[PDB]
Amino acid sequence: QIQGHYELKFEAVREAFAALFDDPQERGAGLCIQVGGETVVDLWAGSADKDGREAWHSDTIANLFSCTKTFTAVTALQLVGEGKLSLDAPVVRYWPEFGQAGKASVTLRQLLSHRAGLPAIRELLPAEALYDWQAMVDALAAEAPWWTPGTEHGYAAITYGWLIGELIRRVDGRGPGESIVARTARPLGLDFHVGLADEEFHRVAHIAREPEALSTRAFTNPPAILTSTNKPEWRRMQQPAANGHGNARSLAGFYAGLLDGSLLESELLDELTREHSLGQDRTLLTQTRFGLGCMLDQPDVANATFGLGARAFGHPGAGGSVGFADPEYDVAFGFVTNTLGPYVLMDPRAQKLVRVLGTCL
Repeated sequence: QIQGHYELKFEAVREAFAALFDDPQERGAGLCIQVGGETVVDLWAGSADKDGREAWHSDTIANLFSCTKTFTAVTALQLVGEGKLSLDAPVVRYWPEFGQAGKASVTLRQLLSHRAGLPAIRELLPAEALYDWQAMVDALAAEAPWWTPGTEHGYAAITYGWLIGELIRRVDGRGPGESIVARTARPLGLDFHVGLADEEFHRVAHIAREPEALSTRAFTNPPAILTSTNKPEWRRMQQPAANGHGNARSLAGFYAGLLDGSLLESELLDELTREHSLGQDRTLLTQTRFGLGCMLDQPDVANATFGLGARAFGHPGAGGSVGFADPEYDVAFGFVTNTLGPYVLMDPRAQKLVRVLGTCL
C-alpha cells in the first residue's frame, strides 16, 4: 500500500513510485520532493524488515550509504566559514601525522574532491579494523597517495569518512558524527543520524540485495563493509562516508536547507557546487564529476545524471538511495530503498522517478 501525500499536479510521481513495486524484489522505499521549500510529494510503501512482518512507517529510516558524503562536506565547509579549516591550507596544519609518505602538501579541497590520491588502503586489513577509529586514522596518515595529489581523481568510497571525519573531530572538539548531526540535521530538525543509538534500532529498515568488482578496493578494504550494513556496531559507529541513517524526508529536508541558505552562506555553497573533478575516475573507471563531497549532473552520461537539470548537485548511495538539489527548478529530492541494485552511481529506479517529476514541472 502506497502511503503519504501528493499535490494533484504530481499524481504522475505517485504512479511512478507505485510502479517500482511492480518488481517483486522491491521490499520498502520512501520518496520525498520539495519545490520552493514546499513538500509536494511525501510517499512510503512496503516493508522495512526482510520478511514483510514490519511495515515501512513514515518514520522508518535506513543506511543511506554515500548519500552521507554531502552532509559531511557541508559540515567541513561551515568549519571553513568559521575559520577552523582552510580549503587550500596543507592538512598537516590540523593533522600533522598526515604529512607522511608524500602528503606534506595535501589540502582539504583535494580530500573533498577525491584528488588527494587516497581512494583505498593498499594492505588488506581485517574486517574489525573498520570499527577501530584510531587504527584507520593512523593507517591513512601513513598511506602514500596513489597518484600525485591534485593531478587525477579517484572516488574514495569509505576512506573519505576518516579523512574528513578526523579533520572535523580535531577542529570542532567532538565526534565527527556529533558535529555533522549538530550542524546539518538539528538546525532543521531532520531525522538524520551518524552514529545511531539503540533506542532508534526499532525503526531501522533491513538492507538486502560492480561495487565488490573494483580493482581499487574503495568499498571492500577493510572487507565485509557492505555485508555488515544491518550490524548494530555499524549502526553505532560514526562513518561520515557511508553510515548516515535517515529516509527520503531527511534527504529532501537537507537539500531544501541548502537551496534556502539555512546550512551554508552563498560563498561556501558556490565552493561546494564548483566543478573540482571531471573525467575518467581512477576508482570507478567511468566518467565522474565532483564538487566538494557531492556529484554534479552530467546531462549526457546515462549512469551519472540525477535526471533533472544540468546544475543538480548531491550524492547517490551504492544500491540506489539518492538526495540532490536542483537550483534551476528549486527542487529538493530524496529517495531511500532497502533493496540495493548493482549501481554505485545513479540507480535507474531513481532517475525514472526524477524524470517523471521533471514532466510534472
